Amino acid sequence: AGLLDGKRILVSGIITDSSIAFHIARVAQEQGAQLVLTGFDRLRLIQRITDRLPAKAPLLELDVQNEEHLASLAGRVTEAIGAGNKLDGVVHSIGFMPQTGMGINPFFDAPYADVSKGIHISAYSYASMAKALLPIMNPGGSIVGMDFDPSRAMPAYNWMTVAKSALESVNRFVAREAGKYGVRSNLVAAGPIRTLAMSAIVGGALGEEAGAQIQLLEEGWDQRAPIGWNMKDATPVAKTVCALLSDWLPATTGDIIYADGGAHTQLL
Amino acid sequence: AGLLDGKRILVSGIITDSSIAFHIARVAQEQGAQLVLTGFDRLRLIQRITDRLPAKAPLLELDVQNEEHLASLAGRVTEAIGAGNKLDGVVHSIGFMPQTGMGINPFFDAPYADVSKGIHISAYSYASMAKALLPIMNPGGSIVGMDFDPSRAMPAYNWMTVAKSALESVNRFVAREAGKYGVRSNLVAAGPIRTLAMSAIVGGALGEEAGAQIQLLEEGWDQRAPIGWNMKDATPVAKTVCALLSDWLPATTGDIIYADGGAHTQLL
Ligand SMILES: NC(=O)c1ccc[n+]([C@@H]2O[C@H](COP(=O)([O-])OP(=O)(O)OC[C@H]3O[C@@H](n4cnc5c(N)ncnc54)[C@H](O)[C@@H]3O)[C@@H](O)[C@H]2O)c1
Ligand SMILES: NC(=O)c1ccc[n+]([C@@H]2O[C@H](COP(=O)([O-])OP(=O)(O)OC[C@H]3O[C@@H](n4cnc5c(N)ncnc54)[C@H](O)[C@@H]3O)[C@@H](O)[C@H]2O)c1
Repeated sequence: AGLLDGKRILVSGIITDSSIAFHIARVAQEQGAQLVLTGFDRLRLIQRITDRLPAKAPLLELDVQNEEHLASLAGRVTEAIGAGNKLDGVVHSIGFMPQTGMGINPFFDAPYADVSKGIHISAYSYASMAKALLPIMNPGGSIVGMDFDPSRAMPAYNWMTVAKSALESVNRFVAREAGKYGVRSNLVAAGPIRTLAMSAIVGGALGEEAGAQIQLLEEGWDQRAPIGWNMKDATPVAKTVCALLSDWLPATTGDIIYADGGAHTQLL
Repeated sequence: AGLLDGKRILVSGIITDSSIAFHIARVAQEQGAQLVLTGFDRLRLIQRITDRLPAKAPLLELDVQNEEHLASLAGRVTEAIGAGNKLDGVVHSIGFMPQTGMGINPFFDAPYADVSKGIHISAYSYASMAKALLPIMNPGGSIVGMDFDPSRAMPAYNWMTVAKSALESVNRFVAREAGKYGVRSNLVAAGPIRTLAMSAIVGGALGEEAGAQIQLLEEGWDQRAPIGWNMKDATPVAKTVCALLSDWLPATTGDIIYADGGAHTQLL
């Protein structure tokens, strides 16, 4: 087969080989997709990493907070997939929040600026990628972003939770605009995954207490999941994003798909 | 009686005599509350207006985006309610979004800056008022903000809907912090009210199309409300905020109370 046979998907947000984008990309490729990657600030590093990928892919630099990068994106993508072709899928796997809006530092103490940097990169950027790529997408195209159920407060993820609730609200508006092009836009809500970043944190980088709390959120997750939750295998999330990028979920947009072991549907 | 007998509530967000804060304030007063008001930029105007209020109240200037105003707030409030006393309620009835993130101008075209100004004043400010006043609140105190169900996209309210979803997420975090002081924090989701601002808009200030859309959202509202919805009487919203400020809803925080005629519970 190739669930994504002959499709053209752009993928963003690869840093290390434990980035969730990294896995989405790998599975996408085993699934016949043909990619184009974007990276942020360590390009040679992302470059080196991305080679272990099952197959080659052009890599474009893109700082989601950069006007030009954005203005030039579609141009650059077409040079690479080559003129005459369009995108079938776009993945927004990116996000960020200053240390101050998140860890240990109390909720009221994060200054708006940091918080705004956060919302800029984490939520607003979904809109900007859309606006930039939509003109080059085929109908039936699919835009997907990564979420973390912000629907109930929790410790430590402070303002980042605020930025995900804002992201979920942007998705519904992006869905309205994308539909005029025949394109879907949805999010995926993942359970906690031991990414590099997370590791450092349960490892005590945002402070001891923050770490202990995450660590506990993490264990509550697998207890509650009727099918369990393994924080060290991003696989089950990759596959979902893949399902969404394909043609099998054709009537769903401005929506959230929970890839979290069923944890959110159980109280305890 | 005096539902709010001998309570001390601070009230913000009065501009004209059609501001929702204006009514909350009036009903609060008929209910025995003793207020302190904050105003923004037209102080003499707010001053003049506030005199028609059923009773006198000190007015303090406060631009929610001003570090000092904020640092000095509690000082100023105590000078006025007078040393030895504390606040029992605080009302956040304020909000704003640049013309560019809202009306007619397409969703993707609002620049982050305007959008950020919006989120600053509209959502983040709930956190900052909290942080500023909590140290002076009595236990059993109640903080309340005004919401507009952002839970499903709609036309024209573009980024302002995004800012309300972010507000609802902040409320849950403010609720976590307030509880350590014995204080509740909730929001109120109102139906559309013919405030000055709104008028101008259904009147075609944000463009014709924006106006026509609101106008229709407005009429869908009363059809759906099993008990109807009158956009020209803010009364039923005042009363609710009042219920929340009192002691009759003592076990509810980080929550949303719908004061919207029951519209949100019906499909059509
Ligand atoms: N790890 C989790 O437990 C978890 C759970 C659910 C959802 N998510 C989301 O998955 C997404 C990917 O996170 P990850 O956990 O794989 O982390 P990750 O740290 O590997 O990747 C996040 C990406 O954001 C990029 N970034 C920061 N600023 C940027 C900018 N200006 N322009 C472009 N890229 C920028 C980084 O290069 C990085 O590739 C995030 O949105 C995260 O919120 C993660
Ligand atoms: N009118 C509606 O149909 C409707 C519906 C539901 C919820 N709400 C909310 O009710 C709240 C009050 O709105 P209103 O409709 O009564 O409008 P209004 O325009 O009379 O008042 C909003 C207030 O925001 C203040 N403002 C702007 N920037 C400020 C700043 N930097 N510092 C302090 N104040 C600032 C203004 O002075 C004004 O008093 C808003 O949050 C609005 O979103 C309104």
